[PDB]
Amino acid sequence: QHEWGELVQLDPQTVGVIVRLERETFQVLNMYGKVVTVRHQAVTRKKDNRFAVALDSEQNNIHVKDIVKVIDGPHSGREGEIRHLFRSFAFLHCKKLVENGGMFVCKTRHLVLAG
Repeated sequence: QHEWGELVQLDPQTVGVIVRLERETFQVLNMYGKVVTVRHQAVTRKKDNRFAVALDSEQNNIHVKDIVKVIDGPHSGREGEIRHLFRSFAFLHCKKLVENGGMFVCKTRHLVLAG
């Protein structure tokens, strides 16, 4: 069952989130922006820390829980909601897509706060 929105580290430099949970296995999204079924052991558990904060080179404050615009990348060109933040990559959520949970990561370097 696990929980939705849980982030998992697939590798020492790759991160993914859970978009579709299943009893036979859990569907996690690869930081590359892909969805692949995985097992509890094939994934890890990490609690988000409110202190986890990042500063945008444009003098902008970014938080794991905030709204930012995405202009870099093929899906960029729209605004998303910052749900999970990891290193220079943050997991954004998009209600437009529900089949894959509308979860995708972007480079905070190109992410700009709308407000």
